[PDB]
Amino acid sequence: PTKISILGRESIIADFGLWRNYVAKDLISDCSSTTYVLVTDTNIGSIYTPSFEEAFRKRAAEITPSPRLLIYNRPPGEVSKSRQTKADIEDWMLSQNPPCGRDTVVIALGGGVIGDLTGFVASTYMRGVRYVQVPTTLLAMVDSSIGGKTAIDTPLGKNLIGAIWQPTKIYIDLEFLETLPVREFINGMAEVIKTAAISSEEEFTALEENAETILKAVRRRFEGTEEILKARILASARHKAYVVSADEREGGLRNLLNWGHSIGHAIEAILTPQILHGECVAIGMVKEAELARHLGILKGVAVSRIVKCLAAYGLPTSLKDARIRKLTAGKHCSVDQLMFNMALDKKNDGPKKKIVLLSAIGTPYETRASVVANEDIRVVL
Amino acid sequence: NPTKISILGRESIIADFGLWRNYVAKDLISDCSSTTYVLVTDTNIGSIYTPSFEEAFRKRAAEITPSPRLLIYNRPPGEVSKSRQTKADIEDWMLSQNPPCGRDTVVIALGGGVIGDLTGFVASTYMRGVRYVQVPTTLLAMVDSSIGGKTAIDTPLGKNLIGAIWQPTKIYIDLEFLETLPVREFINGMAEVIKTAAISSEEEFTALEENAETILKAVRRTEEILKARILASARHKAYVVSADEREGGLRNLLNWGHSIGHAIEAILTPQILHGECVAIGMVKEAELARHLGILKGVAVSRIVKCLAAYGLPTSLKDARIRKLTAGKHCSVDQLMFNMALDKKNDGPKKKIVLLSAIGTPYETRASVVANEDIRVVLAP
Ligand SMILES: NC(=O)c1ccc[n+]([C@@H]2O[C@H](COP(=O)([O-])OP(=O)(O)OC[C@H]3O[C@@H](n4cnc5c(N)ncnc54)[C@H](O)[C@@H]3O)[C@@H](O)[C@H]2O)c1
Ligand SMILES: NC(=O)c1ccc[n+]([C@@H]2O[C@H](COP(=O)([O-])OP(=O)(O)OC[C@H]3O[C@@H](n4cnc5c(N)ncnc54)[C@H](O)[C@@H]3O)[C@@H](O)[C@H]2O)c1
Ligand SMILES: O=C(O)[C@]1(O)C[C@H](CP(=O)(O)O)[C@@H](O)[C@H](O)C1
Ligand SMILES: O=C(O)[C@]1(O)C[C@H](CP(=O)(O)O)[C@@H](O)[C@H](O)C1
Ligand SMILES: [Cl-]
Ligand SMILES: [Zn+2]
Ligand SMILES: [Zn+2]
Repeated sequence: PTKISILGRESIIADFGLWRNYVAKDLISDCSSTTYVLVTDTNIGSIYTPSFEEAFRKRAAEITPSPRLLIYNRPPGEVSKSRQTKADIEDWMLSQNPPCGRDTVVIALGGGVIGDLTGFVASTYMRGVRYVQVPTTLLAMVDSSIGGKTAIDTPLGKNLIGAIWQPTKIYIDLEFLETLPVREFINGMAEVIKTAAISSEEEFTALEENAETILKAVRRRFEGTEEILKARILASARHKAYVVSADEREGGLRNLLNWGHSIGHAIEAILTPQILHGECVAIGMVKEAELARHLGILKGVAVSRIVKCLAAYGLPTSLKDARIRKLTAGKHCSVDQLMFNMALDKKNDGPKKKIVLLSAIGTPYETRASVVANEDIRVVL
Repeated sequence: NPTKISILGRESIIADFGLWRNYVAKDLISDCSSTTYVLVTDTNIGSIYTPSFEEAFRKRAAEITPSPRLLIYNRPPGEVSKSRQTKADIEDWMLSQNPPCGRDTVVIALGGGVIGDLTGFVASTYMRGVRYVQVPTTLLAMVDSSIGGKTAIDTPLGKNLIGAIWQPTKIYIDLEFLETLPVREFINGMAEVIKTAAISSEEEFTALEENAETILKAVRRTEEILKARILASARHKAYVVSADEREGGLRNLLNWGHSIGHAIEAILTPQILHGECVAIGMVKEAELARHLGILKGVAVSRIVKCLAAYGLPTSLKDARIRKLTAGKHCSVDQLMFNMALDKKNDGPKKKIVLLSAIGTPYETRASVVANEDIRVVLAP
């Protein structure tokens, strides 16, 4: 299995088949506990927990007293990133017989909705317990399972309450992608694309060249696209791990991972749950690249490559994309609404709105988000 | 200059009579620079103490550009506020400001431990964490709760089950707040002082026995004697926290009395206070160490008497407790059920702090005790 260090810990392990062959034993040996709590959603639990339940019994066969594996199946989708579902999980763990205690090892089996919600549960449970990430979506493998950011949403916006809590293990198993719906694979590509745009022209170029091939494999899995798939995923995870190790708590550099997200999160607060995170970030990347162009920092040629590359992977580049309009029931994303939502962006320095600006594909303007005047933002909205 | 105490490698603790009137505002402006200061307090305290500070704040921020804002939130007093709803209500109020409070916010916890625990916990998860400072206004908060970063809320099942370790940037201890503290609350805080001495200093325990009469006379109507008992408790906790911040062993000692105590408190709150429940928990956990042959009977008597000399309850049968909880009783089964939720437990193994003598723990961590042994000291 491939390993990636983050924050001085060898916590990322990647290999096809980890969930079938490695995770249970590795939990029993490196995350020794009497109590394991597996959190997942109802779309994937019945597909993927049966095998693990069996792997667990076998791995725990010579441990005495016998440890227990307890399972919580949450509703799928963004609506589960809420105060209520966080409380519900907590209440159920506390209600176990005996209750789940400080030795508990929590296992986030799912995409970024389950990872963000479960990692936040683990961060405050009795003041904190160990957890691991088992990313099952492309988005989670390339971005959300890595780095420790956890959160829930409130009615005002995205991820406003949460905590930075690092997982003890991050198991990346590409076999999960075999059952991942087409729209979700495409949704995840927005974060892959973003990560390349903030770090490498060559990696961005590889993504452009690979689009047709990958998309055909996705809509037809991946036997014939296996090496390119692995390389684009590893390039995203490794860059993210670099940035986080240098700036875990976002005093500067980690701002860069939020490219596309100042306008993207402002759109998402309105368009969720009908439109996905990556879809919202794609429109946010286009607008924020348009803003950099407006400010003279980014070349028009660069804005066109960003637009085309997102479109080549099937992502939306406009709030008026017809696939978006078929799903949103006439929702409005007016300029005033979007500005109000951007005042809740966590990167803001007091009332100064801070947005990531690119100076070229692969190169950020600054090693942090920049302050941008409200009037300039209003132009691209 | 005020007295400073180091904790976790920084001189975060600052103590002097009058700090709130003369030092805090300026110190926050220079050392916790921000555009937005959010003060959280309870309605008993706010109207007394915030007006002076509002003025001090404006004064201190006069040369600052742009001028910073001070926003205040007054919560209902008492344990009822350490809840999921009240945490969400403060968070919603912060996010609803114009403009919203952001990551630069400096939160000020002006109050006893209820306000400290709640406010600290809000700070720890707000936008994934903002700076905060503690301004302890009760004796309990000056000698124990404002120090060390443990924050939390309760749930209907028990005490402090959800929370976080989040250290304050400053801890300002101003004895002037004790001028208005109700007698019952002063006595409540003395349980944590007595506990702190019993787990680590027979000298301090002796000083508390010797000064009880004088301290209580003053409460019910010595400054150097009081200041010394407060400073001894705080320094002992700062050493423990600096050494074992996340409670891998040594910090368990600060929970002496609390395995049984928090089990009682889950039943008797909000009518009976934390210190009051911990006082009974100290007696029962001492009896338990006696039962296990670890603690001598004479030491148990000495603990009971010291608690009573300060006016704390030493049994569930205490007449005053019975008067405030008419209709509420603590069963052995309910206590045992509640102890299963204790955060020090290792899986199902209950862990309790055992003392081998006044001033000396059996070991420098909580010890596993069989369920059938714990049950024998739980009756009234
Ligand atoms: N913490 C971070 O650093 C971070 C980074 C990026 C995005 N995010 C968050 O990520 C969330 C989006 O995550 P997501 O896109 O993974 O959503 P998700 O977890 O809801 O998963 C997407 C969908 O796919 C289903 N699914 C998941 N794995 C599957 C599999 N292997 N086979 C079949 N179906 C499967 C799910 O049930 C769900 O319907 C947002 O809430 C966003 O804010 C967080
Ligand atoms: N985090 C920790 O390390 C820690 C340590 C010990 C106890 N605790 C927690 O502390 C809490 C108890 O705190 P507390 O006893 O300070 O309670 P509290 O904050 O409710 O204050 C006690 C009462 O005195 C009032 N008051 C406070 N200061 C006053 C003043 N100067 N003048 C007049 N009235 C004043 C308050 O309104 C309240 O009615 C419990 O919830 C307990 O679990 C936490
Ligand atoms: O710092 C990160 O890990 C992120 O910037 C974190 C954001 C969530 P945040 O803006 O709430 O921190 C995530 O959506 C993004 O893809 C990567
Ligand atoms: O470690 C501490 O600071 C304490 O043990 C923390 C407890 C609360 P906890 O048992 O919820 O950690 C507090 O009541 C006690 O007086 C001191
Ligand atoms: Cl919370
Ligand atoms: Zn994102
Ligand atoms: Zn206590």
